Parts: sequence; C-alpha cells; structure tokens
Amino acid sequence: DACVHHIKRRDIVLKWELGEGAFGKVFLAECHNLLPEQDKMLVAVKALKSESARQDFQREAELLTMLQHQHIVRFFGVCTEGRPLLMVFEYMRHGDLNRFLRSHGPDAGGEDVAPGPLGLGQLLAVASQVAAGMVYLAGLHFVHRDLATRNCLVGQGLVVKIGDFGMSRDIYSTDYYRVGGRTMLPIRWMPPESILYRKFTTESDVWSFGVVLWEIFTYGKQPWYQLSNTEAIDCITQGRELERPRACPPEVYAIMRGCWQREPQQRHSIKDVHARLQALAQAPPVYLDVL
Ligand SMILES: Cc1cn(-c2cc(NC(=O)c3cc4cc(c3C)C#Cc3cnc5ccc(nn35)C(=O)NCCCCCCCO4)cc(C(F)(F)F)c2)cn1
Repeated sequence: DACVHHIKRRDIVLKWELGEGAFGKVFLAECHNLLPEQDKMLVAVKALKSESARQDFQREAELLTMLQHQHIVRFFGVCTEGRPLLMVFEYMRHGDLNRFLRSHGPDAGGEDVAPGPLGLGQLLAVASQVAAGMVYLAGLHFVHRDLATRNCLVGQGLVVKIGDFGMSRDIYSTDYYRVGGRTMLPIRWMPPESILYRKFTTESDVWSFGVVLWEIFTYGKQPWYQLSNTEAIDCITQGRELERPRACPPEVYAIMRGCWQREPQQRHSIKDVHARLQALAQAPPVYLDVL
C-alpha cells in the first residue's frame, strides 16, 4: 500500500557520506525538483543493507510519511527505482542533539548559536521543541521506545526535531544494554515498569523525556554515567533519581521529577510538560534571570 512519495534516482546526487550504521549508511545529496522554491536543495539520503529489509523498508517509509509534524524530521520519500534502496530526509546540519549539546557545553559562536555554553533560554528552547514533537506522537498515540538526544536532530536556526536512529545502536553502543540476546535496550532512559514488567506506553515516554530533559541541562552527559548497566538497572528499579544538573534551575528540575513518578499514571501528560517548558522558554529574560 505505497501511499509514500517516490523520488527518481536521477534527481538524487550523492556528494559524500555523513555517517554509518550496521544496517545502513547516510549520505549528503543534492535533490532536484523535490521542492518548488529550491530547484536544487540538500537532503540526507539513507541507503539500506536482505528480503527482510526490502519488506521492512516499506513498513518504515509508510510510518515516516504518516507522522509529519513541525518537530518531526521531514521525510520526503523513497527511491525504489532499482537498487540500492534510498530514504530521503531533510538535512539537519548540526547533527544529532547529543553532539550539538556536547559541542556547546563548558568550556563556539556560529551562525545559529552564541559563543560558549547554551543559555538557559536556549536550553529551554531545545527542550520545548522535543516536547512538542512528543506531544504530537502522543496525540497520534505512538510510542518512541528510544527517546534520547542521540535520536534528535538540530537544524539551521537551532531547530530541534525528533527522529529514531540508527546509527544510535552503533555510534552510541555504550548507551544500550545487550541482552544476549539478541536485542538492545537503552536502559538508562527506561522507566521501572519497562525494565521490570517489560511495558512501554505513552507514560513510559514522559519518563524518557525527563531523562532527555536531564541530558539537555547536562550538555549531553550520559545518564548514570558513573554506573554500569547492571548498577543502572538497580538504581532505576529501586526508585533512585538522577541528581539535578548544575545548569538546571530548581523550577525545571521539578518538571523532571514530575516525569519520574514511579507509578506510570501519576506522571504528568506530555501536553502538560510541554506547556510548562514553552512558557519558561518564551518567558521574558527578566523572569529567567532570577530563575
Ligand atoms: C522500528 C522503527 C523505527 N522507526 C523510525 C525510524 C526513523 N528513522 C530515522 O530516525 C533515521 C534513520 C537513519 C538516518 C536518519 C534518520 C532520521 C537521518 C538523518 C539526517 C538528516 N540530516 C542529517 C545530518 C547529519 C546526520 N544525519 N542527518 C548524521 O550525522 N547521521 C549519522 C549517520 C548514521 C548512519 C546510520 C543510518 C541511520 O538511519 C524515524 C522515526 C521517527 F518516528 F522518529 F521519525 C521512526 C519506525 N519504526
């Protein structure tokens, strides 16, 4: 049921590689006649590799065209015209959110970003945008299962959008727990009911967002980095919480804990978390200076 848009291979011109995963690589490419205002624009093309993949390929592209929001990474279509199989994405020049945060933690000044550490309003801006994307998926009633900064992209103008890599399992292999197995769980981002009861719901995503929110104010630092995977599981199932980041106001840390209520339905909705963050984000400097 291909209701997903298609792109002729001839309109796609690979320039160079951006990154690589076990199951695929990403290229920067020129895409002609894709958008009307740009006769030529830049896209990020993912090439695959398997009959399991060619069948899997269709499923994700259906999903990707399906969820299109202002804070979900734009998905233009696919090139099924012969092989290799391609997926055409909007190009986000600042890379994933984790790299971006780490590059602007203390300790340069560029086109989109002020010199040195990201400001409180900027840190809040980044968090607000991710929330909105999670608000969208929650309305669509989808669960991300792997919400982390490594799966969020930053675009020119400091635009943050949600994606689901990758890539993530490869470049950030230290962020996953290998179960034998043979799968991998980002245990440091998962709530107690997911580690114990193996349940992943919408209210499991707010827990993930708090950890993402934690990540943002720690400038990309891994949660429970001082702990091993087994030791991390212990702390999480025993109700121990991540300490307040230095760059995090007591007002904002209260939001994290609201996402970290042990019982799934005692947590706040993602609509409610986004609203508090956006207000803080849009808040006048005067209000934030004394925060
Ligand atoms: C089971 C299941 C999963 N999903 C599901 C899958 C996805 N797919 C991806 O997230 C995805 C996947 C991927 C690339 C991109 C993305 C976006 C991009 C990119 C991109 C655009 N500009 C740049 C600039 C630099 C770099 N990358 N980019 C860079 O430095 N890249 C690093 C290169 C790593 C190479 C490995 C290839 C990884 O392959 C999204 C969602 C959802 F819903 F979130 F949108 C859901 C649905 N069902």
